[PDB]
Amino acid sequence: DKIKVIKVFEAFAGIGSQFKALKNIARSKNWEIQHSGMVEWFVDAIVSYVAIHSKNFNPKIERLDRDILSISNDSKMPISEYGIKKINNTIKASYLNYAKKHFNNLFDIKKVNKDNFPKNIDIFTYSFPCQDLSVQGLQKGIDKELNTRSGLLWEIERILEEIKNSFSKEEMPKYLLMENVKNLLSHKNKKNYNTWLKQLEKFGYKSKTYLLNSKNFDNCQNRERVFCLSIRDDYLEKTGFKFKELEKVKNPPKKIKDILVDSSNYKYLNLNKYETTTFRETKSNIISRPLKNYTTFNSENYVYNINGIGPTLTASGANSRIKIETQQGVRYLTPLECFKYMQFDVNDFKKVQSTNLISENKMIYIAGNSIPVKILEAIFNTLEFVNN
DNA sequence: CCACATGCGCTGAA
DNA sequence: GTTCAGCGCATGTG
Ligand SMILES: Nc1ncnc2c1ncn2[C@@H]1O[C@H](CSCC[C@H](N)C(=O)O)[C@@H](O)[C@H]1O
Repeated sequence: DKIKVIKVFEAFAGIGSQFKALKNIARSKNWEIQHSGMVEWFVDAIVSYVAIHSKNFNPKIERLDRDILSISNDSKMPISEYGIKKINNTIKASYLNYAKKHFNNLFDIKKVNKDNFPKNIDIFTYSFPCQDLSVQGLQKGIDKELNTRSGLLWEIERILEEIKNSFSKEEMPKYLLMENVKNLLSHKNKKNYNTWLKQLEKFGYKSKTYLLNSKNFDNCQNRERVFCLSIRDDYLEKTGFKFKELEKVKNPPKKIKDILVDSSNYKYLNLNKYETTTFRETKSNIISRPLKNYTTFNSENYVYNINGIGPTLTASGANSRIKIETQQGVRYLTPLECFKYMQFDVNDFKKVQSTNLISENKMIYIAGNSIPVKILEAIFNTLEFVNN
């Protein structure tokens, strides 16, 4: 029939917001979504990716595949030979083995080359690390010389350069999608970002940059992210694809209240010691009030009203600990609620929870690293493919 | 200079 | 090596 098979390759895959968004819109597009491959080295993300996206996977105690050597328990550092031994002969090893075998996980982007990068990819995503780009962090940036984690962007450059020479034009990925944080468009980062856009044109791609807020895509979260959607020059001509004006999109509001889960056994914060003020609403529809003498870290010092939207969920720190005011008291958004906040489903969260391998704080960590799924649904909805 | 808005962060002690 | 409570300022707009 006219079912189009869509082969997706996810670099820096995390828990697969990209794959989730494609499977969500697939039926409406008459698409069949297929794993071409992925690159993710973070043990908790990989386990969780498998939990969320597997069909009929049955975990068991297994030896770790002998070439699974570049993986990380914290997402920043490679695991030692000893840490690898500790994963060997466990249920967790089976998740890592399954990711390799069934999802074609290549684990470490540095280990990706023209000899293992799949041909004929329809959608190639690269949500590269934001650490050195985020305004919340130290802003070391992405200068090539510095070899930073956000600088792993230049590994994507390497890969494209390599495959350009060995692949036919038609074997090159059809669509590319970058995601990163808003500070990528800062004055200090523009030089590097512009250098990247010029390389993409060098590689035969036509691109558009979008700065999109999750709050405009049916979410109760202020989260501004930069996307660079690219289309291969010739495929643009063959399809007649045109870039949509996604920055003009505004959907109906959603409030924090709309995703909250009722419980009788929540832990409430004792804030009796701290002076406070009326709630105040900013232009963005964040309704918040400060806690005085709480900490010296600004972003930690706010309680949010559930009748507005909330702040960007971060993996760690202040914005991973989102305090909301409810009738029963002030509490943090829970891991379930953080999954819902990134527009994953309750069933997605239950699958990760049921693995019994991911702590509550690690579940928030991987949610905070992710992308709100309906932003991606909106972007992927604009894509065109040539009829079979 | 100011007031305001906002953050897929970092790390050392236990 | 883990883990997370305690910790600040960058990058804006007006
Ligand atoms: N050398 C490397 N190889 C593969 N993955 C890497 C890497 N360095 C960092 N990463 C991963 O890149 C990710 C950036 S966050 C991306 C999250 C993803 N878009 C999602 O849906 O959740 C992190 O999960 C981090 O573990």
